[PDB]
Amino acid sequence: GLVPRGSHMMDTRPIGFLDSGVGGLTVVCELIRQLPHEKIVYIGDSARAPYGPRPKKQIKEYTWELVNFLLTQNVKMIVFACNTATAVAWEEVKAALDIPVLGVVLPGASAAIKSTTKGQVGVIGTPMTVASDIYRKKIQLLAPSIQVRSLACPKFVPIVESSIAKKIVYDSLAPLVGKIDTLVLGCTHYPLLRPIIQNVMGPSVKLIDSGAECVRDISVLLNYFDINGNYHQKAVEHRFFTTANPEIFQEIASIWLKQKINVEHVTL
Amino acid sequence: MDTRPIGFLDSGVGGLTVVCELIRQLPHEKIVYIGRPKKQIKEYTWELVNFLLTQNVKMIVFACNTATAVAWEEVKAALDIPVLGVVLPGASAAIKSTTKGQVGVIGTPMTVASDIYRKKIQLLAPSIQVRSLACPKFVPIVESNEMCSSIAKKIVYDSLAPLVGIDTLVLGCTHYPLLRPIIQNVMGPSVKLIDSGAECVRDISVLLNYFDINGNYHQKAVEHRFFTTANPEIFQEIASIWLKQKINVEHVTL
Repeated sequence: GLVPRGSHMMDTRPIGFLDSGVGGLTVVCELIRQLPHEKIVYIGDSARAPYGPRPKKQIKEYTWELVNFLLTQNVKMIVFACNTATAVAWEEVKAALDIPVLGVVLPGASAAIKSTTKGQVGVIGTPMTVASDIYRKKIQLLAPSIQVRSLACPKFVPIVESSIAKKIVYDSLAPLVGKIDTLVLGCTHYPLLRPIIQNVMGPSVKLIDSGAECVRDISVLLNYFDINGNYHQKAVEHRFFTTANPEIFQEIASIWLKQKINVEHVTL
Repeated sequence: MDTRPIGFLDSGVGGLTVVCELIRQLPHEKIVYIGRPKKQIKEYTWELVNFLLTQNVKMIVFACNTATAVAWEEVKAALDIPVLGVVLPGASAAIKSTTKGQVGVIGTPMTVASDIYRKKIQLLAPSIQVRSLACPKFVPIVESNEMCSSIAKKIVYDSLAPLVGIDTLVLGCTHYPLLRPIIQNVMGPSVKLIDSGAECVRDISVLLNYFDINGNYHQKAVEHRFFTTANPEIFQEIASIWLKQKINVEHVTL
């Protein structure tokens, strides 16, 4: 990609995102807001969700299909937005690919480590993510002495897709109130409930948005690897794929991205 | 956990300020620090890199700005460990921090002459305006704060006058951050100052995570090593003051 009226060539490839559903779209929203000039290719494998309870073998197998589909789309980078896919095959995919491979869990974990005051970290997410305990594992793999308390908030995802909402958050986070100094939003759906969560936890707790942290890593890594696009070139050629139920996918997508986005249904 | 030290190379001693930034943001990481035509500066840099590699560093940071301009990309393409300079991160921060796209940059005659800052800024964001000033009068002062502020203001302004009245100023020299308060004053309150060294340390964090080479978080690194090819005496005095702790240096002959 030659810069118009310019002299240098800049990468024109898009950044790829894989997920077993629509939650990852919030990481996509963060990308658009921070790096408006970067193209996106999103593949949501809802047809085989939930990944969570399935055997590692299948998860590795499904993840790779998502990876290869992204590669056929000529992506310069791949972002894991699915917690289970990240826990099971993120490591091997990253070691094998020739392009940068990132996840959302890692930067959220790291930011928690760097932001805690007394060493009391909280993690809220889905029963599955809390069940895998992946955030605590990543956090403690780097700083084993950090105390991590993880709580499932099963009413959160439904609320995302009102005074009742307020009550629900207050009751769901109650067990955490006053017991931590840092809280990881361990579900990509939760960034939409941030203001209420901040209100329930009080000003004494710092909120860590894993998706935003991840998007910050993307910015530094694109530059580090010299695959950044022209900063003045607004991007719009965004591709969205799903392996199932495109109707609701477009519903949720159009809403969060605040623009009618077009979803393409595909078969892997 | 990778207990290896992070390496820092410098043509001078100003890079010591990036080290300080490292200590402040990453108290747990150990440090190994060591601090004319092109081909010559290139070779000299390689010798500095060779030294750091014998010290078993897991990463190399170019503190100096002229060294970065001259050999950073060459060394980075040739090593198996991460390598970064301060220019790109300063460049990237200015672009994100710029309001009207009017960015200025001050540094050493050598640094400005290379025009590395406008080049990297425009390389990422081609339509951003960049004004690069020269300040050969700004030499490393140990405790510039001990000098009467009104004296420093006159001297600072005397070099930064042409630039007065750009919306972002990049500190293109590693020891310039020691003169920040004055620079901030002389440049007025509507000029956001960019500290390249500090932006670099923020990048270091991302890359230590990316390459999975973070050190042990539950301890304060206390085994840093400072080397110089020159006057070890003047060096320790400078370093002890900037790091607010009596550090011990070792003279080496490259």
